[PDB]
Amino acid sequence: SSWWSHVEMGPPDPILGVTEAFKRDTNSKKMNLGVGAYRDDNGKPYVLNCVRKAEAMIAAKKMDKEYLPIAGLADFTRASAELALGENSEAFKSGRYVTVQGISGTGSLRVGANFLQRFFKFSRDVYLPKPSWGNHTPIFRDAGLQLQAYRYYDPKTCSLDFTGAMEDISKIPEKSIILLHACAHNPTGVDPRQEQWKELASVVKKRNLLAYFDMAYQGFASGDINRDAWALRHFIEQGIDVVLSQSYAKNMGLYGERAGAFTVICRDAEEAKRVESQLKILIRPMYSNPPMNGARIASLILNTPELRKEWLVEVKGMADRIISMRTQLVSNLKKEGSSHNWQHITDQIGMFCFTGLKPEQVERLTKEFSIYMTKDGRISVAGVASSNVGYLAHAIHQVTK
Amino acid sequence: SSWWSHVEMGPPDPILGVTEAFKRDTNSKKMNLGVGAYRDDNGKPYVLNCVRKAEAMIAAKKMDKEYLPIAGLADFTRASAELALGENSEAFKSGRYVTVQGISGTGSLRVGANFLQRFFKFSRDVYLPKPSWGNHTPIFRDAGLQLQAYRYYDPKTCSLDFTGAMEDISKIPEKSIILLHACAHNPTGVDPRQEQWKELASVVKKRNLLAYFDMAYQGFASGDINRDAWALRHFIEQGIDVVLSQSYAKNMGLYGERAGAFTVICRDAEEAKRVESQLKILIRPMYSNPPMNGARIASLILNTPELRKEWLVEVKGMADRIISMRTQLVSNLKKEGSSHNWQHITDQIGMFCFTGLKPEQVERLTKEFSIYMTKDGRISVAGVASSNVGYLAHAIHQVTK
Ligand SMILES: Cc1ncc(COP(=O)(O)O)c(CN[C@@](C)(CC(=O)O)C(=O)O)c1O
Ligand SMILES: Cc1ncc(COP(=O)(O)O)c(CN[C@@](C)(CC(=O)O)C(=O)O)c1O
Repeated sequence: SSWWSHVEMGPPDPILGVTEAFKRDTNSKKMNLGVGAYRDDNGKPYVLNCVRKAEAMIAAKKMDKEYLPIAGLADFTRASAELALGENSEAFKSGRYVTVQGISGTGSLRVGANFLQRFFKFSRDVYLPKPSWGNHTPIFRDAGLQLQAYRYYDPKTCSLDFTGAMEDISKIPEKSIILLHACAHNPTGVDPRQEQWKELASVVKKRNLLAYFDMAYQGFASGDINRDAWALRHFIEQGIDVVLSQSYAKNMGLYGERAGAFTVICRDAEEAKRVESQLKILIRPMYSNPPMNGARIASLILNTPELRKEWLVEVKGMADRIISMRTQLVSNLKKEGSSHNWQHITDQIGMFCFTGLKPEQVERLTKEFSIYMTKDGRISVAGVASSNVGYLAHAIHQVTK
Repeated sequence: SSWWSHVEMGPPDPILGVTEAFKRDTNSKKMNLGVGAYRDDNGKPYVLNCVRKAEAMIAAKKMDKEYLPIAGLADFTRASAELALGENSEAFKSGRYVTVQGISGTGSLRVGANFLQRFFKFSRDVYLPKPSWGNHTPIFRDAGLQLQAYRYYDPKTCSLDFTGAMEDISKIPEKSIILLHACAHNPTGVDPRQEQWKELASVVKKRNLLAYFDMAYQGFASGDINRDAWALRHFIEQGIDVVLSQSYAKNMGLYGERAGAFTVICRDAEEAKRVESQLKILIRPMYSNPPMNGARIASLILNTPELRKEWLVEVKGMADRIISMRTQLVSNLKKEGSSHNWQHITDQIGMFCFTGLKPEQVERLTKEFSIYMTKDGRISVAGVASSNVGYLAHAIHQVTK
């Protein structure tokens, strides 16, 4: 008997653990369709051109490695709020906001919750869609907040259950926290329509709840970053002071570098200064200050007219590609002879596809086809190549035949 | 009344906030000697040569930016452990340890604090030395632990109060936690001498305390890495299963990059595997995975023979230079006519000087000389330049006259 004898072995991550299990498979035809990591048409990681360019300038400017402020890189931060909010935003213009650099999306979401457990006097509950990204549960629970749920998807229909959502939401106690996916919901691949959003904003505004936005995919729903912040902006413009988390891990391909942020919309700029000091007090004892490499890069790209230009054209490129993957998939499905309707493949948006497959099926994929996915039927359509789509379609078809 | 009306204004950080205040001083003669960051002789940041080289390799290698495992870059993680434990180390040759990449020493420290709060079922108390680095308090507290203290420095003599330490130490309830700075005790600069250290070990082992070592300055206390970890290694050799955080921020100047780790010393490798399992689960909903640049760099260096050579050498030169500043600083104070005994400056080791100055002096230093330092009297001797030690001498003296 020592110190950690009583420590159990916990199981691998639902999402991240799949990469592990993949990594160990010997088959030449493996497919990593678990984590949402974008592949090129060659089946290779893709590091944006504007990111490669961005580095080079960093390299060439012979930059120091001194410590950032608790809050991050002022140019990154500001540009982040601006990307989310928009330049003509009142929010932004009056600077009634506070942006804090963070360890990518997760790091932001966490910091946010931490902030919430401290300061959000009103409630301890956080409502999340049914379903939602695996990770949101732990993040919030570990932060010391309660979790709840609101209806969201209809597996029967392979679409949004707006009637249900509305019921639920409408019954959420006043001043509670409600998590909303800004765009390209994970893992569904379905977002409310502009009209439905307007509705939610009504209810949310009426019942006076807290709207926490998780935006890990700006530009990946529509391929437009603007279009993509529509709902988040509307809410703001409707008068609802939201809090939000942003990740550049995917839209800018800075997965490993960890560039993200956490934002709080306040009444006044004073309020902001205040909320800021608290968040610094909160981060410091968590990791002191944030990683500088990705922030620099992003900072550089958002703030340089020519890289921001190049950036958008590259973002559209990846969505387009994901698009061409859904398509071709569905096609290879029919050509394999699939009896079933795979419409939801092309109708869903984002990186994934929530196909409806059952567990043995997933099992089957892995085991016979060395096709990696989450046990929920969710594949990562972005990790598919022109070179492997027929195989997957094959495999999906057989295990489903 | 809004959501955040009750959010008060929080104070600036006792260490990091200084850097803020300096930033806003226009005096052409300002000196920031608050946080422990190394400057060259010209009073400028120093990017290790070895680091510029590793950089350029990562570059020419054309690497991806894909997510790193939840526990980090294996190669960095391995090297860290080896650096700390030594290559002949049983604990290391047998694999009874678990290192995980963290967000610098601070993150590392927090993860271990979180793990402890979770799995250390025998005690909630954390014993810190008097005095200790300011951030230790909050990290421990924010994690759900209780803080306690033990005697350490005796300001009347400007040295370790080994007597009281042993006393205190000897009375600590069994199975409690004991924080020990591996070397270059921040902010004191007074470390136990080997023999004393032998005597601490015995009391630690006898009362059965869990020893958590803070290892942020390897190679800054003696210029020697191995000699610097003597204590740590001794502890473990006597069979004391420690927990430990490590930073490469200083020692490799990767401040901003956020590069460190947290190691748990297990009974066996199985135990070790279990513990890790739990670590990941603890880290996943915090930040998901850690930031890759710092680790690529430290890894490339720690593992590429020539780079190691180079690195070590650069560590000597930095330690050497600090020493000369101390020496020069003391002399200048005499050349200016100081009556007081400044021996301590030279006696102390590491990055700072715990000069004894009282609050009002610190004030004057700020106000009239625009000389920045923590209010405890702590100046960072690593931040003095050939070109300003004079000035400093001058100022310290006038305020002291
Ligand atoms: C809804 C959602 N929020 C936040 C994040 C934060 O990720 P970050 O910390 O790396 O920026 C992701 C990433 N989701 C991925 C693609 C990866 C992951 O699980 O972390 C996923 O596979 O679902 C996400 O899908
Ligand atoms: C004892 C000790 N531990 C851990 C750290 C953490 O540094 P890291 O989180 O970047 O890896 C520091 C840093 N001490 C500094 C240099 C910086 C600080 O206050 O955070 C100091 O000024 O004392 C330290 O002095």
